[PDB]
Amino acid sequence: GSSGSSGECEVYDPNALYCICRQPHNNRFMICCDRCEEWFHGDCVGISEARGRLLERNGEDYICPNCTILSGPSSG
Ligand SMILES: [Zn+2]
Ligand SMILES: [Zn+2]
Repeated sequence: GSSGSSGECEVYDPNALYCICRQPHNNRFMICCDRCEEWFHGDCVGISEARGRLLERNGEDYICPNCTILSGPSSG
């Protein structure tokens, strides 16, 4: 049977999971990874509010842990 529900969008929706902790975007600090290109919470991924803030202004490429944890740096 025809299935599809494309209506209003919000964070409240519990079905919306981003961070690895399976939690909605809350006040918690969030950053945009480059490896997995996913949304996570600083505290969760360790990255502190400040640690990330700089990565922006400075111009550094943040790399969540869950990513590196898998494999080391480039070049195997
Ligand atoms: Zn989280
Ligand atoms: Zn990542």
